[PDB]
Amino acid sequence: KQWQKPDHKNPNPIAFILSSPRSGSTLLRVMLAGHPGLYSPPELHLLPFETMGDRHQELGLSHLGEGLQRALMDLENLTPEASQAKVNQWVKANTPIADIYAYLQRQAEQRLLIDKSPSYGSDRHILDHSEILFDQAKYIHLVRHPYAVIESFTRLRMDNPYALAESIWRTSNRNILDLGRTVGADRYLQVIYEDLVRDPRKVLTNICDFLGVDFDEALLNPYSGDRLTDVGDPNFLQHKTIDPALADKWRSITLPAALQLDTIQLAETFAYDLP
Ligand SMILES: Nc1ncnc2c1ncn2[C@@H]1O[C@H](COP(=O)(O)O)[C@@H](OP(=O)(O)O)[C@H]1O
Repeated sequence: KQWQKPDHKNPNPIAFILSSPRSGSTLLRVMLAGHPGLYSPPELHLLPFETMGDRHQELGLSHLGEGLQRALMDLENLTPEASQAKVNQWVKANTPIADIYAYLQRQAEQRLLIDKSPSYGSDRHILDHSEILFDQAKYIHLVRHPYAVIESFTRLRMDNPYALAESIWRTSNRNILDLGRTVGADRYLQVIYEDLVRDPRKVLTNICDFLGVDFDEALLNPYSGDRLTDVGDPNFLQHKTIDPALADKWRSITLPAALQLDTIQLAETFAYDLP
């Protein structure tokens, strides 16, 4: 299904946090929400759709995409009912997704809008929509150890569930890597979850340099103030700090069978060790 090419591409900066699910993407986006020069809301889920009509047809009842309501409430001092009504009106008007991004960029004012998604990378065609819509999109590719993702995906009953979890990690990571190769290092940055949790100050400083903002201490305190956490990780609020022990989860795990040959090659590209 071909993407509608806008009359004029969006020249305004935007950034995405792309990863496989269960990779610390909620932690990273919540860390980023503390920065005063960035706007990092819960999952907008806009990129896979052409218009708000397609989005409504595909999503429907599902709670996925409710982050757009939360964003609007926060950006405009709206109630849930008033937020939903703004969404319902866009739906009725079959409002192009290109317009929703330009709207949020406007409502974010000077702040750099960050669209975090653990599912956009599952389909190369979804990722292709960004290069069609934007001139200056930046991509943060957050990567986690395949064993840690598989174990976590298994536990959460997100679904052989082990083969599907491996497939999703591999598919996403390969698609995001391929996107990164097409755009410059100027518009793509790999972030290793294991490095983020062991030294968040060093990693978040690199992310800030990439996004063109200064480092702010609030980045290190995801559990303080309103960061719009009230989808994403359902267990997120079960932690007190940036937990470095969660990185070493891949060490106490033995999967029912060996990883596939291309899953191994891809994991080696990110310097991971596989026993
Ligand atoms: N405060 C924190 N510190 C370190 N890691 C965290 C964290 N909060 C969540 N995570 C990691 O992020 C994972 C979820 O990633 P995503 O947000 O992309 O779904 C969690 O999976 P588990 O709760 O299964 O361990 C957890 O390992």
